[PDB]
Amino acid sequence: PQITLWKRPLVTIKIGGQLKEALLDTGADDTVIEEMSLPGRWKPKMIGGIGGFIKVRQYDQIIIEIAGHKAIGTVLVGPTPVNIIGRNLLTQIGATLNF
Amino acid sequence: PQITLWKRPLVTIKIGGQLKEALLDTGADDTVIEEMSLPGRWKPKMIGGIGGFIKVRQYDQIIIEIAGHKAIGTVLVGPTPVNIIGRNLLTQIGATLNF
Ligand SMILES: COc1ccc(S(=O)(=O)N(CC(C)C)C[C@@H](O)[C@H](Cc2ccccc2)NC(=O)O[C@@H]2C[C@@H]3OCCO[C@@H]3C2)cc1
Ligand SMILES: [Cl-]
Ligand SMILES: [Cl-]
Ligand SMILES: [Cl-]
Ligand code: NA
Repeated sequence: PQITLWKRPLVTIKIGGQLKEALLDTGADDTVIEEMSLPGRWKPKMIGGIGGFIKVRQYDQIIIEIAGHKAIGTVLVGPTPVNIIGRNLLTQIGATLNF
Repeated sequence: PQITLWKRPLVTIKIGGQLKEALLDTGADDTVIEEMSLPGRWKPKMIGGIGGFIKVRQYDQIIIEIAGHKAIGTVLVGPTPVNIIGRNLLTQIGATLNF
């Protein structure tokens, strides 16, 4: 697809068998999802957004579908105003910015 | 251009007579620039992201040159850790996300 930016670039994701809405976010290095259950072990991570630093749970090698494209990679779980798909998974689905 | 997302999508901008580096950020509704003076009227605003909210100054009808492309719109000025070109100006340069 070619997504213009007049509205938020929201897509459906599937993680853990559940559909969720998430924002395609080229300004995010990392993918950050609201509190949910994921399998396996997690590791700690501190991330700095516009308002300051927060602790999140880092889950590696998580299966996630993004707008119908399959990805397997790192998901951070923690308090975010919206689910954001960052460059670690945007690269897996082949996304680029174009103008 | 076609910009890869293997790295942060940073470009040079010109704003208020100043050259700056900024992130092309599809996850940002608005454009947010680190503290600087701009001419004209402003009003206070609060904007929120990971880590919470910051207070910014909202300047309307500001021209910015983005990777050589002129656009006009609202610019928010405040203690952001990174300069962000948000959707309000990305639309004006015809930016799309493609996959
Ligand atoms: C109303 O307009 C705005 C504009 C921008 C924001 S934002 O900067 O908070 N942001 C909105 C998102 C969270 C819905 C844009 C987003 O692209 C920021 C943009 C950004 C980038 C870097 C620092 C601050 C903000 N990225 C971000 O938070 O990324 C997180 C993942 C990882 O990325 C590298 C930095 O560390 C983390 C944070 C909020 C409101
Ligand atoms: Cl990853
Ligand atoms: Cl605007
Ligand atoms: Cl258009
Ligand atoms: Na103005």
